[PDB]
Amino acid sequence: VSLMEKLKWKIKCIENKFLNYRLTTNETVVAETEYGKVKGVKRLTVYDDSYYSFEGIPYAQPPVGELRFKAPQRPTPWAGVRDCCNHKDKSVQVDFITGKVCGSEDCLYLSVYTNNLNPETKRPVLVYIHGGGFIIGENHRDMYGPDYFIKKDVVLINIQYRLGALGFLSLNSEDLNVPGNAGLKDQVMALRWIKNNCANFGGNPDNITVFGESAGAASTHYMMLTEQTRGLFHRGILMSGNAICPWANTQCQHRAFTLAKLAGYKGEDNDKDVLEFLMKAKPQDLIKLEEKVLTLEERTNKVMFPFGPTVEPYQTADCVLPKHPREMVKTAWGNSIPTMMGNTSYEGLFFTSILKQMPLLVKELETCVNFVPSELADAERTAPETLEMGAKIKKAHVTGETPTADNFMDLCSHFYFWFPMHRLLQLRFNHTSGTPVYLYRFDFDSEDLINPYRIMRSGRGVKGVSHTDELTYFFWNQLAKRMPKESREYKTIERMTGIWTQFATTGNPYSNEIEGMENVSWDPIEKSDEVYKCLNISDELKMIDVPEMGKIKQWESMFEKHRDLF
Repeated sequence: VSLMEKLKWKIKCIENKFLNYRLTTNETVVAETEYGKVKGVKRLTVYDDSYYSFEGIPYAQPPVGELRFKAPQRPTPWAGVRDCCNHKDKSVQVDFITGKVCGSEDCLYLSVYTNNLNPETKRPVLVYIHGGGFIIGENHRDMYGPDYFIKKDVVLINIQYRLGALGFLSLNSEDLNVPGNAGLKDQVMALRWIKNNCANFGGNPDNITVFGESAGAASTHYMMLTEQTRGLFHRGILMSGNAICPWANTQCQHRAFTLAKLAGYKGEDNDKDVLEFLMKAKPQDLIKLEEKVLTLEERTNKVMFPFGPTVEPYQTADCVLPKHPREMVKTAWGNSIPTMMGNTSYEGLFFTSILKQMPLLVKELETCVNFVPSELADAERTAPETLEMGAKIKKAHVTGETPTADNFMDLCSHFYFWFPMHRLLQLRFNHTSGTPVYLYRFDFDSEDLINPYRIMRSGRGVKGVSHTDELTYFFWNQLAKRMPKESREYKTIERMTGIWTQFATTGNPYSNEIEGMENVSWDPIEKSDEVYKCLNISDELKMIDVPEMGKIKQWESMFEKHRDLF
């Protein structure tokens, strides 16, 4: 990231520290939890609202020393009153602005926010699981401020979980108890805490909604798939992701040795010895080298991250993913809860900075072989059948005689988001009780209000609604500002937090109290639908057939002779 954006970020971090101070009040309060009492504090917003803030609530033991790479354990309870008036650190990660490693292994915390701690009626509880590819992110209020949602009468909870290799190392040797998915296990433990504690903050333990964006969406979906979380919540919202996205799951058992060797390991590729080295290394050295683990062949085949959610090679006590996500959809308790799913109208605009650095990537579209789903393609991607499947994609996205950056970015929208969404919907319809799924398409474009991921994707000055652009209308961040109440941005804040709150409340995202919704008739997707209907959210709200449907069916046609793998 540029020196320019680093300095502007530094000035915003100073500005955020003073504004956070200024918006703090003297009104501390104490709530009960099953682990002891916690002290929160009331905070203010730039819209002149206020909320109670409890940050740094532990949901598991700090996963340090011998607990590194292992399933979380319950935290140790305390006497007295634990201070939750300040945030804890984020999980160890490469800071996307500075390029330096930050965070701490002591990161297994959640934060709880509500405008009223003794409501007269129990409130819907919304749980947000942040994205960032399973390698970045946090629940800090400089990125995920509850300021907008606390205008509504809900309880909002923002969790952390282990990222990168510290969260997703996986080793075959059953002796070593590192099966994988430690970070998803973290999220399971956080959900258990929320179920058994939200009542203490005015929440209804029988009305809990989990939601997340990008890796957060894939995480929410894993939470709906695994038997570990059965009945822990009642609605789910998948924003720009799910667990069968090609970036959401990887078999990374081999990659631990490689990480070890980048970090100075001397010895053989054996799991016992590799783990012993990885357990002793400095956490910031491992995370810094993570970016070099993937081979050229892996990157070619579009493996995006070296460590992430994986199929666990053996089943232990806390096993989360015992089989491939496709298989897990077959018996998933969460197929039977009300669900909402959606994407933005130009998701692949997110790859703008990846294309800037590597213009040769656009030439992949001359055959598109690299974008054929890896389960259908041959290892070298030279099989004539791979070239034929690639041709199908190529026809979906290449508009001229030569491919463009735009065709590339549009192709990415489908490969990474819409096609997996299609696959999931059709799989799920073969195994559901008939609970509704509702689709939205986020199509509201502004540059008057932004979030930090626009800096990451070099998105300044770029027209269209990229992956992550909706987060600006859900959460406060340190680049935000108070918007006039009649502004298109402020209305979109109200609509998005209103629709999410309505859904969280009733399992149906429609209300006539949301301005812009007066003509909306928003039906769920049925198994017999050939074309998907969505709520298109722009300056207007309008029910439309998904514009992406034609390109989606063209992707589906790659499976004409491999229907069992669809």
